[PDB]
Amino acid sequence: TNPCEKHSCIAVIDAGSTGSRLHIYSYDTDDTNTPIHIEEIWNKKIKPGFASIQPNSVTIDAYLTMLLADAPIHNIPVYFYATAGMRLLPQSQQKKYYDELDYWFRQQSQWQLVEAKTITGNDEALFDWLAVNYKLDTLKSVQNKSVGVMDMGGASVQIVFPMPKNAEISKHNQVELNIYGQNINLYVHSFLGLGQTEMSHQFLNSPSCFANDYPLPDGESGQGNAPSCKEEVTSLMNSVHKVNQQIQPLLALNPVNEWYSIGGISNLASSQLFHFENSELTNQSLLQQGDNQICHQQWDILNGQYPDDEYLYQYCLLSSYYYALMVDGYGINPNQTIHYIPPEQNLDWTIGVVLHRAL
Amino acid sequence: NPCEKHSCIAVIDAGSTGSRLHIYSYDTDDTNTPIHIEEIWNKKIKPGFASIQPNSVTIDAYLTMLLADAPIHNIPVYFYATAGMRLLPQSQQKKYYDELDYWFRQQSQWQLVEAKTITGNDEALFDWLAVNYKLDTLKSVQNKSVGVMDMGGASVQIVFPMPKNAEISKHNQVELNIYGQNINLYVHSFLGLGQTEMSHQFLNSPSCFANDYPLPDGESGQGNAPSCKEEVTSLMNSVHKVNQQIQPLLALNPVNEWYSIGGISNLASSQLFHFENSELTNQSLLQQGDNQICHQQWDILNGQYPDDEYLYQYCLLSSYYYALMVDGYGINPNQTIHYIPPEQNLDWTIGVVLHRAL
Ligand SMILES: [Cl-]
Ligand SMILES: [Cl-]
Ligand SMILES: [Cl-]
Ligand SMILES: [Mg+2]
Ligand SMILES: [Mg+2]
Repeated sequence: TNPCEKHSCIAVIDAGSTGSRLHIYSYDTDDTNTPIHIEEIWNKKIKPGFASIQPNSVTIDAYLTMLLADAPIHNIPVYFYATAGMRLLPQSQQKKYYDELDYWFRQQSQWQLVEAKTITGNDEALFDWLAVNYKLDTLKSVQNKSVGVMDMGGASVQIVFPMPKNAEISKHNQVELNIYGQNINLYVHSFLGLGQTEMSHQFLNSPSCFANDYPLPDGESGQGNAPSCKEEVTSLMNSVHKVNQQIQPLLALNPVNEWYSIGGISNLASSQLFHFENSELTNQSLLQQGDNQICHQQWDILNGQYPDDEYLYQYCLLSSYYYALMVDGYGINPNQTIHYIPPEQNLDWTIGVVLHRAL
Repeated sequence: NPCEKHSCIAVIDAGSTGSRLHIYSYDTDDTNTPIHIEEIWNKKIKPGFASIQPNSVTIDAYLTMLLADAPIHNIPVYFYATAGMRLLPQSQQKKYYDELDYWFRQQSQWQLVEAKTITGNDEALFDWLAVNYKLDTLKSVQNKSVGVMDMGGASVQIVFPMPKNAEISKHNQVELNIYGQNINLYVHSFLGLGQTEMSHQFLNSPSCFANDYPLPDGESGQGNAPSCKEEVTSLMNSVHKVNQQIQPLLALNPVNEWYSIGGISNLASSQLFHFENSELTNQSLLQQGDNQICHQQWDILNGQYPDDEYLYQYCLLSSYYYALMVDGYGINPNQTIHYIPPEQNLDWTIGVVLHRAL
């Protein structure tokens, strides 16, 4: 069966810093031609990030072929939206990637490329909030509670929550959204350089951030201590980026009732070393588990016991960093529940694109 | 044929932004130490080795592009990677080396001696040996202290003479004997403070770009070098504690002449900046970047200078170099800093030719 013969279908590609994810969505539309019944009918993910690969024909051909070739439906519109990995590069370097990608799409006849472009972290934050609230079924009716969303990426992190329009705040950080006949005002912010890969490049020689005896590039040995690593990461959040100064006053005035996180935190929280129930965690418990299970354990033993976790060596650092970002940066209480979407649900911001081309 | 009358060696600098193959001819003095070191071949390729996908196809293409057209084979080769590879865990670096080893064991003209990631402290030692070799200061005991700075894409090094002592970590002190003389150096490298890695923390800072430059988040540049420098100094000092680590040692071991290599040579040599005698001061560098890039209208300035791919970054880079050298290292903003002309192709690889004989 091809659902796309009976329902509208589009393909959306999340071209993230650490990899690209193709989704094919089928949907119907209600009275205003707004999508409903959105279903993912195909998903494929590849590594590494599109902005990391050499921008020549042969490399981009291998990459796009790997991403698209085995898709069961090809004669549909395609949106290719890159996020913070491409935002790291100047517009001149990005142009080479889009020229090669445009050329590739023109060498074949099935996929109809609608747009290929780098979106801003503010657009990425709006799509993050739309994607999670569509899954929560909170978009069709006016809500009593405030839902905030966090997306933990490899190069940037987003935070987005309801906030009335404020003339003192940049226009770029505020979005007025009309969807399903309701009007929604959002604060959006993205912090470029505070994603997990970029942040980690500032702490690779910090012994407190690695399991005991992990080999640091300077020849010293890891000596893990999550509260100590967390204080180091907080200097990058607040002394450098001023996360606390920008976010805490706004959340004080516009409290969030439920927090949902997507991105890398879902993967860490779901791993064998951590234990959380009901797809929810607290920062207090995340930091204590990371400290006890990873930071204070012997690297050779951990490495041999978890040979499939390719991110294991960063788990002490990540536990520390997520705490630094959420508690010290955003001002979230260490005991506050944070929901995370299970990784097997393949939920990224791309559902937001399905919804908001129509609004 | 230069190698029929001289010893010859190939050294590859596999840096964060690309790899540079050098082939050197040399003679040796009475202790078999190199002298008369002459570059007889140079080839540079981009991007950095640690940035490419680690499969046998991609690595063969990369090594082929680097080595194929070399005029001389049948010589020892050192493949030394620096901070780009230091960004990767050993398990991922192992994939690169395993493939690279395969490639060399296959062919019969290059003689691979070693392929490894060198520490930042070793890179700093080689930085110091290469510059002093070129200055002709190694033959005899110097009356003066020469310090060297290497400004890379992912790490920066600093290295200067310091007498042996019980106080400082042995990990950052190096002793060598060369041309019959005993030299003791302090060495340090700061990973993540190279220009590429540093810049990823400030791309949405309007103070760090020309007026109306389009920032990735949709806001506009509004350049102000002093402000941009203050932002970069928080990463130098509040995060890395550069000042606390470096300034007490330089106070105790003052440097008479500073030489710099790496990205600063390319910036200072560009058409936007004006320096005489291949030397700059930090205050002049900051003033020039502020006037000639930070406070300019981006589209107009880009149209005036079409030939410079790095132009958009010059407000940030002038601010960053001042933050690192003045706020981090404690160098006086009016102190002369020599930079080696880029055309000279001086990286730390001459240090390897010298050090492997000691
Ligand atoms: Cl290092
Ligand atoms: Cl590649
Ligand atoms: Cl952004
Ligand atoms: Mg993402
Ligand atoms: Mg270098």
